[PDB]
Amino acid sequence: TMKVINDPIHGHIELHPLLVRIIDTPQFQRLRYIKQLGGGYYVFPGASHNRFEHSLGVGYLAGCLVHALGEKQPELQISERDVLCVQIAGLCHDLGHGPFSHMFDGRFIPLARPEVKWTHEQGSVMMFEHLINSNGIKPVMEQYGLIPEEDIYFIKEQIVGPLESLWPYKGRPENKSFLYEIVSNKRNGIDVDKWDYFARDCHHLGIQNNFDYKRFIKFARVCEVDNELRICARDKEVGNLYDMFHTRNSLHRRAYQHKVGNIIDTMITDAFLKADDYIEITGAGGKKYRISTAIDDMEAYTKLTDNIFLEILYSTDPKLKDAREILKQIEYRNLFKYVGETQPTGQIKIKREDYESLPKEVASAKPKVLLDVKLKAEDFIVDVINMDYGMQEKNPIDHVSFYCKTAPNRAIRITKNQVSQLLPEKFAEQLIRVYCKKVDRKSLYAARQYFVQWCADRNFTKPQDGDVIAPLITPQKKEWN
Amino acid sequence: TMKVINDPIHGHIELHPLLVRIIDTPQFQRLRYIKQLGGGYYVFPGASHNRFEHSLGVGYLAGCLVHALGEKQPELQISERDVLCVQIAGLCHDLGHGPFSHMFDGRFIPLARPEVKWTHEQGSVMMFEHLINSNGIKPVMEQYGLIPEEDIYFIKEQIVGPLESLWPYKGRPENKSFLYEIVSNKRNGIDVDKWDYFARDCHHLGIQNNFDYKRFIKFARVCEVDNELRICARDKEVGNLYDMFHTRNSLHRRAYQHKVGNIIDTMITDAFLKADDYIEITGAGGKKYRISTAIDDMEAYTKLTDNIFLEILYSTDPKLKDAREILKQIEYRNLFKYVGETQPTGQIKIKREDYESLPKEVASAKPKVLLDVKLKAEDFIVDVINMDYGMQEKNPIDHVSFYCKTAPNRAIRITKNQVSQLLPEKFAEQLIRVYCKKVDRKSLYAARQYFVQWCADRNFTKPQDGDVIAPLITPQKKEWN
Amino acid sequence: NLYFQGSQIHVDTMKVINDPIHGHIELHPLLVRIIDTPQFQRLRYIKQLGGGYYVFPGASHNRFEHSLGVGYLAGCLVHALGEKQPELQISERDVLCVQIAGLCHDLGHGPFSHMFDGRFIPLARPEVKWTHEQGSVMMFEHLINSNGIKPVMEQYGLIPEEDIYFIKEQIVGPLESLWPYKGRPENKSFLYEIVSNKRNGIDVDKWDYFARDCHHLGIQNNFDYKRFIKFARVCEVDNELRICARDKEVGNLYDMFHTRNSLHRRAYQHKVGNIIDTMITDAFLKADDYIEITGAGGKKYRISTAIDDMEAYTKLTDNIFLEILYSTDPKLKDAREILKQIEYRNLFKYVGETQPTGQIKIKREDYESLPKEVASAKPKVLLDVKLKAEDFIVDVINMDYGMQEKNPIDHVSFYCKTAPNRAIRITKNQVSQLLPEKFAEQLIRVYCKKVDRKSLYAARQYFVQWCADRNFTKPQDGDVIAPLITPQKKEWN
Amino acid sequence: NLYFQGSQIHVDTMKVINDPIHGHIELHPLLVRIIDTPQFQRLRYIKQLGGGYYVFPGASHNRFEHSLGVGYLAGCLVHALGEKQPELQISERDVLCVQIAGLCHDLGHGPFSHMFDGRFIPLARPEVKWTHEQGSVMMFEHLINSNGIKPVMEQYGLIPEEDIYFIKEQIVGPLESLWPYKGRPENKSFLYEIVSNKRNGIDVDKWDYFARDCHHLGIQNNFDYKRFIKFARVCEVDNELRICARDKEVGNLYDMFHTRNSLHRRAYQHKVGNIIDTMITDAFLKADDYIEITGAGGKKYRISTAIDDMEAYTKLTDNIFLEILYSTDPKLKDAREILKQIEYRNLFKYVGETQPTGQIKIKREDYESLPKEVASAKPKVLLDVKLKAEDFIVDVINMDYGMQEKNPIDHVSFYCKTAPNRAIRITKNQVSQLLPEKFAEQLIRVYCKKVDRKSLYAARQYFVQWCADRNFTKPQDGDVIAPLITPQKKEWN
Ligand SMILES: Nc1ccn([C@H]2C[C@H](O)[C@@H](COP(=O)(O)OP(=O)(O)OP(=O)(O)O)O2)c(=O)n1
Ligand SMILES: Nc1ccn([C@H]2C[C@H](O)[C@@H](COP(=O)(O)OP(=O)(O)OP(=O)(O)O)O2)c(=O)n1
Ligand SMILES: Nc1ccn([C@H]2C[C@H](O)[C@@H](COP(=O)(O)OP(=O)(O)OP(=O)(O)O)O2)c(=O)n1
Ligand SMILES: [Mg+2]
Ligand SMILES: [Mg+2]
Ligand SMILES: [Mg+2]
Ligand SMILES: [Mg+2]
Repeated sequence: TMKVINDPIHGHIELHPLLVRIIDTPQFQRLRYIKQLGGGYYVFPGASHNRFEHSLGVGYLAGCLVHALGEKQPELQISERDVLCVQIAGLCHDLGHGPFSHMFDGRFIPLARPEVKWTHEQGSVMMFEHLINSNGIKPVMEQYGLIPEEDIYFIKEQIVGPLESLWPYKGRPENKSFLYEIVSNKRNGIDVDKWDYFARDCHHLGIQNNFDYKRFIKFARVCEVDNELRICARDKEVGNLYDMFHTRNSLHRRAYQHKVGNIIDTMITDAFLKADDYIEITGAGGKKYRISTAIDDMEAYTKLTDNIFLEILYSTDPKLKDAREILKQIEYRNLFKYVGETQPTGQIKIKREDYESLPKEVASAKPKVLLDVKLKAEDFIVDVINMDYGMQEKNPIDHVSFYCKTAPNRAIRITKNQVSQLLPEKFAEQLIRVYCKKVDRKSLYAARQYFVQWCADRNFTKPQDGDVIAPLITPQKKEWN
Repeated sequence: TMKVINDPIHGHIELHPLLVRIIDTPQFQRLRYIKQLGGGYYVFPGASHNRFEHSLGVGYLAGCLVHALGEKQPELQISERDVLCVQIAGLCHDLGHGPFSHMFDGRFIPLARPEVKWTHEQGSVMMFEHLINSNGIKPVMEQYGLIPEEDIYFIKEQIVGPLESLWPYKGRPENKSFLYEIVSNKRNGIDVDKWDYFARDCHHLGIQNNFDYKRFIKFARVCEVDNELRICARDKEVGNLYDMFHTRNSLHRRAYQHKVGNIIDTMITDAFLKADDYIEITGAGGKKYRISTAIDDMEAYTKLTDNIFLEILYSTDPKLKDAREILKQIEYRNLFKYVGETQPTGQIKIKREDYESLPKEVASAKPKVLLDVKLKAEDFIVDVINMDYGMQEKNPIDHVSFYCKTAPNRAIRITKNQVSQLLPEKFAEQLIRVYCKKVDRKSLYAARQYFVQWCADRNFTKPQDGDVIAPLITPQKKEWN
Repeated sequence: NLYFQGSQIHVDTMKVINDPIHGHIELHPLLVRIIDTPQFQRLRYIKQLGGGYYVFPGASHNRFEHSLGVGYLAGCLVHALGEKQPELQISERDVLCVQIAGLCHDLGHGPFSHMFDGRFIPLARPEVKWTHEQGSVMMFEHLINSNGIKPVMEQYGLIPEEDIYFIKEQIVGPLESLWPYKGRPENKSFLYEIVSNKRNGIDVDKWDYFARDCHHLGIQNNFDYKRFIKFARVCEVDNELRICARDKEVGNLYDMFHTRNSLHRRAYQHKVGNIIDTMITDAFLKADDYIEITGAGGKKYRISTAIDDMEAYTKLTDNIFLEILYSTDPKLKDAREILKQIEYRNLFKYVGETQPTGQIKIKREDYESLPKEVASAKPKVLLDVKLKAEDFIVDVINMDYGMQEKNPIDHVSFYCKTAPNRAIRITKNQVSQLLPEKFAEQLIRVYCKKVDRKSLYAARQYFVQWCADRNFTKPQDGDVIAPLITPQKKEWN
Repeated sequence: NLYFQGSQIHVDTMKVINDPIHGHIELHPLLVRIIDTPQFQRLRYIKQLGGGYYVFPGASHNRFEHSLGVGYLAGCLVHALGEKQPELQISERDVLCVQIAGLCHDLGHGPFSHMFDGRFIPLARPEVKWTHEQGSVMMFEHLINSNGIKPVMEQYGLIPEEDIYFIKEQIVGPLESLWPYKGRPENKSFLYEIVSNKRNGIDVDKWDYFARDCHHLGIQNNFDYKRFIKFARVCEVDNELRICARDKEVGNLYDMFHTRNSLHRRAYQHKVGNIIDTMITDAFLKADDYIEITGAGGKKYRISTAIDDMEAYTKLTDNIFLEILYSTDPKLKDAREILKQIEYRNLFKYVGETQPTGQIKIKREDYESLPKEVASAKPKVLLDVKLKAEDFIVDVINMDYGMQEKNPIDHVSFYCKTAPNRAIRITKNQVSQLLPEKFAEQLIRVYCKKVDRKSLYAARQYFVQWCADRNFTKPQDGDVIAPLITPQKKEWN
């Protein structure tokens, strides 16, 4: 039997029994113990929500979109099989997230295991495979009209993109291309994943969402673009699409890259790094794994959630003392201190290979200020944050197809010039934040002098509080006045 | 006694008895019969709200802001007298609006009376004067600690700006400069008027508001800028301020300049123009006025509201037949037809003196298309819409002062470069919309050919549906491909 | 231009409209056709809550947008039932007919909605028995005939004669005189329960106004209609196919009627809103001889007679208030003066409220006599003023769960998880002991038309004395407003 | 750096925090100091609604954010009263003390909130009498002492010994044994009514959870606390200064308790949520001998004994669920296995619900005997299975208006517009006949631990037979789940 579930965002949702079967497994239920916004909860007290409820919402919206397209255009031949496969991909897209979500694959794994290249999406494919195999899902799929081998493949492609390096997909053909655009849209980033998190994150954060996904659904059609049937938006809705990406950027700005939230994520990561040699997680065949190696074994990874934070915090093992001590500083709210923020000026980009060298640069600045303290490279954190419209330097709207009232089956393109002169001139930028691990008044004052001097030396933008935090430094640069 | 009133936007609000006294007059109650968004209601069925409830909200928020500043900074010496005067200005700012709000001073009066230069704000001063004088308000003001002559002057200045063409204000001195920034902020447009309408219009329209005025209040301080005490925002809130103006622009884009809403406003205006010789409104000393002359007599103007639409619609006078007939076409939904939209390309600006000449230009275009119909100048409407951040070409954030965490009493400035490269490169633009009054299939097809040809001739932007609506025209211009 | 299975694909793009309550709604072209008429557009000029706007400044909404929402929800419910139970053979014809009934249910409302058929017409024309629902049938008939709707109906698969009849029945109930309906048979009985549910009052009309009124009033709605839809099925009850709720949702259904009663209490029977409605009605009564409204064939009608001619009635909206307010005719001076007192907020003064005590009911035939009773009371208090019958207004308000003395849940059928096609009944005792023991009551409000402090003080003494004489309940503020009166009644102490 | 009247201006910028319910809240530095401790931060790891999250996927919220909201609202109410009535001489010291009590009221909650002191401790330690409120006092004492709070209190004008006492009294009620309080006198009685109102249950704790729980659950709140604040005054009642509501707000107060009862009904006593709480408790019981928690001086405690040591208790949160779930110790296998059944959604099965009929009350001393009664029933039905006492769970749920059998509105004082300083009482009969006639009741839920279809079918027969034998109410689905049983009882027909 279908179940009805009440979600605060979407209201009363129906879950097909096959979905219920997938949901009621250790692999899916695991997402109840992983916070959507990671350390954000320690800044936004409403942000208590977990990946579980987001995944349900994504599964639901994926079904909503596919159904709506099918009802409007029978000629697409969307089957209930297709609907289920998209719902399942929606449900399972986040299965590979680790403790504190983006903290894990964004901060911890790069530091704990530089030799690997890991993403939560790859994790999701592996965990999905593990969910299917450990819980006897294949016969249940068959029972509801799915073809497991083809459809499992299709689901994985929806999650992670083409699985092999020309129509690059095997699970569905070009005439159902639009099905790959629903859960995770690699072409332009317009997908139901965003739609759920905009609404859900806003509801919990206490920030109001200004994007209307239901309007989008109503104005969506499928049209022939090249040899594919693709989702197209109504032409006059282009402004709303630009606003959609604007909203994503505002949420990143206000909430997801919050300067304190990020420093909490940083501190948690430092603690995990201190604990990683001492915490054991039992995986397949009794083998032991670490926090950093649990990603190599889905049975161990199943048991790796936000609970690791509390295992550390409540530990008595002397070997965990350093890790424990960092988490206690989180609790006492003795956090690393924000120094400032700046950006590059020209066409200038900071390369990732250079990130590690930045704290030394800041330490090596020579502010012409008499200081009671001298600071070292290790005292500074330099966070380089890429802010963009989801496709690096590119305008996603250049990869959207539209239709017009007078010819609803004909796909067209719209350029930036055809829309508005008040839109962004660029679609990517970098923010550079600097923090100091020395928290006393005198270290902080010194840190600000080094930071502003560094901005001056590098021809970066003048920090907003520059004249206040470093009055002796800002005059030297008259690009700044 | 104070009254408590329940407003869906702000909840339970307290009204001081002096405010109640002002509210319970014919001059204020009049605002119950004027729609906030004018013709917008005929496109957005939730937009039934009137100026009355908006004015209450503006009065309330003005008090909220002033109170908050005063509680935080006693050194400002904000009195309850000051609070009342700002509330009253907030309440009374909209008293000068006419039938269908912006339709009246935006479309009707310019056409009905080209020789005058009229604004609703000027109207508000005159109506406020009339409210005070007709209802014995001055003694009531005295009773509550106001000084009528000075304070009435102060209120009018808050509404319309400096009354004489150096500190240009008389009602309050430089040390209370911040009081002029509350209701109608002529310096940068950050005021409580916007805050109420964002929230209220969104609530009724079915579009969600993404600006948080309460956060703004919490981060607001008053600091010395030159010799004035001015409102300053916290430095890191600059992004949110840019978003505030972004929200205003989105609302104008989606709702207030809706292409059909505007055409309904246009049609209502045409009807008023047809009726203007025949409708009589009795003013002071029994004198008769017209719709177009009621602005010269506050007693007549008091009786000029949205009711004029229904007076016309329900009239039987043969002399009102033409006017009545236009309104009936609104009811039957036989509206003028949208042809398209375009913009200028270069540094190019369309001057207001040239607006009237544009329909002739469109009619004089020579599309190389065989047409079954020929159209004249009078068949086209050309609407030129200025979209901007409230200060023409200027960036309002260049006229905002900020403070920093480390020095909260020190005002500073922040440039666009110091914020983000993803922000608008320009702050003003023009939209050009064209409509046709001939509604049959063949006229509309012809109208599109003339329109796109005109865009090509003028080097305007390619209409979004250009290739669809005029496939024979778009190839000639290879700036377009 | 495109083909599938060898046949040209036709793209029929529906109109989309954005409603703040229901979001983006699609309107079938037949609905659009009905909507874009003078008869329907008229509802833009009639406030949903009448005088309520003069108390709740958010309540600016008109009947127009409510009607759209009811039309939309009616379609939603019918669709959902049909999707879950194909065996019902709900057709798109049935869906359209229910949507149209939903849209058109309110066509007969007059100026300020319930003020008109609730207060004005009973006073202006005692000999007639008029209801807005009857008005809606007449206006619907007029809308159809004046706008050439019948061919358009045919074009979309409707059978005009049968279906027009069916729509009218949905609006007003059985039109005659055993299955009492002609538009649809017993196997589609559930279709009559969607727009206006005469059996138990569970319908989409309530669902829209709960959500819409709450949105505008600034009171939060606590009923969830979407949950209800999800738990609704059609089951055989007697020889009819009727809508049934899931058994465990019974608590929520009780709560639904609780919500309706709270909204009536807080908002629709607000003591000041009602007095504004009363004053507007008085003004209309003073204007009724002098205002002319042109109807069919140039005939003149009055405010009170416009209900006899749909062409005149089409032009009778909230505008009549402003026509009066802005008039210069000396003969309208009395009417005008009343409306000006509204603007200056010189309203009749609330005196108090009481209720009957026993199984005691105040009969409607006795309402008119109540102000004299109050005036004839003899309070043992030294007063500066003596008040007459004409100085008092006595408003008797029936508050109930929509079916007089009856529990609506006794007329609801339910189904159980284990046997979803079997209808059952649930009694009050099977649910909760914390529920109401009665389902109807009367509130008696008294007001005074003399507004000075002395008259008001006197009015309170007469009022509380009257409550004592009649063995009514002690007013909540009795000891404060009339300390010398309340001791005489020891049932009160 | 700046001066006014010749004295340097000091700028003390408060911390601002954004809460989705209350928006942007300012936190006094003393509050911040209390918040940023292990004892307070602990509340981040305890779900407000316990097992409710496993039914309502939005209910992910923890006690931490609720506590912040209660602290905030307590300050709001006290401030508002003081602004309107300076004569009360509410000081900023009083305000801080009430805020702190608000913040700290929930410090004593254990894993899954009401599951812990409601289900687990009674079962794990029958000899003790434990409440979360007592826990809160102990944890508050521990928070103060471990974090050097007393000097910080002094720094902001508090008198630690008196004020700490006062805070504890606000949390748990009178600490001893006539004015029963020591922290504040009778003229500040109203201060004890803010956080936890022992007299009638109208407090800010409810106001926060109504709004917060509704936000997360996906059920809309219909109570308006801000309206209440606007209509609240302090008046002399006996020799105390007490909070009084405006008279005409009585209906809204009844509605407030109606809302609380609906939330309990829909969400907090959800039949599946409760069974999840039951299963989690069973798992804790099987784990209790094997889990060690280190407390003061290295001493070891168990889940059931951690309440005896605040240092251990600090480390007892919802984490214990995952410790069990992820354990490999063979001795934890039984506990682990129960939690895995939760994950696989192999829950105990709901059988049905009934209530007592007369003035009949089931006594708590008899609860334990009920499963045997059910098992001893003799249904005249042919069954494949026989069930034992241990196969049944019988949950007896007390539903009431917060004061057992009593009407809380009988313990509320009101004021009237004309005499705002005079307290009065309003009886139920003075309000409405549509209100509850009783204010407390018992719901009896039965579940079966045997989950196969045959056992479930059998369980329903035993259950309905038991209801018949005990003259309980007929289950709502009785005729469907047990058609052969319901005819024997003609009180049911
Ligand atoms: N009055 C109620 C009852 C439940 N819920 C929520 C909790 C769940 O997210 C969803 C489904 O709850 P049900 O109680 O309807 O589901 P069950 O599975 O308990 O009922 P059954 O199995 O008997 O259908 O609705 C709700 O919002 N309001
Ligand atoms: N339960 C209620 C009652 C009223 N209102 C609204 C309508 C008004 O906008 C505001 C004030 O209503 P009151 O009924 O409190 O005001 P009155 O002026 O009628 O009461 P009184 O003069 O007796 O104080 O609150 C409300 O939201 N909820
Ligand atoms: N950005 C927008 C634009 C419009 N609307 C609302 C107003 C109407 O209630 C509904 C439909 O508006 P459209 O602008 O889509 O409809 P038109 O009829 O103007 O467009 P067209 O005829 O070109 O499809 O949506 C909205 O909510 N948001
Ligand atoms: Mg269930
Ligand atoms: Mg009043
Ligand atoms: Mg259109
Ligand atoms: Mg900070």
